Formats: sequence, C-alpha cells, structure tokens
Amino acid sequence: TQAEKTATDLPPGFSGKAGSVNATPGTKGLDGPTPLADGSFDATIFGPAKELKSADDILNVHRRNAKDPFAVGAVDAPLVITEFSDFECPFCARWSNQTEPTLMEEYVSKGLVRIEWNDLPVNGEHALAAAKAGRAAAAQGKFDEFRKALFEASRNVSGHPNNTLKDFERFARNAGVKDMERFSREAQDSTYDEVLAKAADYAHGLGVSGTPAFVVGTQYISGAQPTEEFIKVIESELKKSPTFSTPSSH
Repeated sequence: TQAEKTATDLPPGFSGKAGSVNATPGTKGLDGPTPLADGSFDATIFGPAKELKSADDILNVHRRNAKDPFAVGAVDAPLVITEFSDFECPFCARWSNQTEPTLMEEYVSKGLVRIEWNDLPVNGEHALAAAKAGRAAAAQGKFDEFRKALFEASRNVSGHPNNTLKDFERFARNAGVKDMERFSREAQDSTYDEVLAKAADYAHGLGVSGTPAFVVGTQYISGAQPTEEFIKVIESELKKSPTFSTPSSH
C-alpha cells in the first residue's frame, strides 16, 4: 500500500500507548489545590470519596477533591491513582524516585492521570512523625515538594532512614515552605494526630497489608512493581475509561 494506515486495535499486550492517545485530558484543577479562606490548605483531608461496601465500589477510593493538597494532576483526569505510602519505607522511596517521575512526564503533566497520596504509616514512630511533617507541609501548599525532597534524600537507603525533626525541617526548607514557625509547631504537636489515626484505620479497613499500595483506576497493585507494569495498567484503564465528567449533582 502507498498509504499510512490509521492505527487499529491490537491485543492489549502489544497496544503500546493507544489507551492514552485516545483519552481525553482533564482541564480542571490545573493550578493545584483550591485554598481555604485564609489562603492555607486543608491538610486534614484523607479517606475515600465515599464508603466502599463491595468490590463494585472500587472507584470510591479516589477523592477527586479540588481542595486536596495531597493530590497532583487534574481533578477531572480520566484516571486516578490512589497511593498508600509510608515516608520511612524504601519501596515507597523507590517508587517515588524511579517510577513517579516518568508518570508525571507521560501522564500527569498531560492531564491524563491524577495521583492522590494517602498516609499509611507502618514503620513506627519515625513514620508517624514523618507523616505529621508531611501534613504540616501540605497545610502550606508544599506537600509534593516536601515528599519529593524527603524521598530524594532516601534514594540510596535500603532500609529506613530514621528521619527526625531537623531532617523534616530541611526538607521543608528545600520545598519552599514559607512559614517555618508554623511548620515546626504543627510537625510536632497534636494538630494531625486524629487524622493520621483515622487515615490508618481507613486503609486497614480496605485490607491494605503493606506499602506502597495503589489503586490505579479500578485495579489494585501491591508494592513498587516495575515502572513498565504501572504503564501497562494505566494504558489498560485509559482504554476502558478514556473520559471523565464530574457529576452535575455535585
């Protein structure tokens, strides 16, 4: 033939990026999370969009909450990735350092995927302290930057870094947190105790048994699996659900 064929459907194992190329990017929430009245952000956000009662409710884990400082990407992206993670976990660090940046480049930056963080501290006192510090950073709109700085500092650590207050403060500075007095206070006091307890209870109610864990659209993935696996699941989910429209009733 003296023509360029239009792409036709292939078995999913050889479909490449057909899913994402046919998907419709989200156009809302591109400027990040919506602030509270005082200009800060709601760092008490956790949990699902709605209670899950059965496997049919799997999409309920994705909040799509425009006020959520723990989310990156369009609030109306056609695919959401819900992540359960621990700041002391080396598999969580590896996913953040090695997999997340390609997902940002290929999908999140294009409006195709939203990634939402959920706390699941499994590693004891340093993990809980890190999660409190993460919420303190989120209150000032710097969660993603704080998270990236913390995990970058763990890039060569095969165990737990055992981070403490001075470490969290450095990551906050790296992240550009403006009010360090508020950060240091909220990273240590009772501000986020209740929400962190509730977030852990929520994850345990789903049966999440280790970190990191992901719900990619409708599919569960446990652990820092190879980047290529996340890509295949993302492409499959985007082929199945190429568009998202916020319900008018909301």
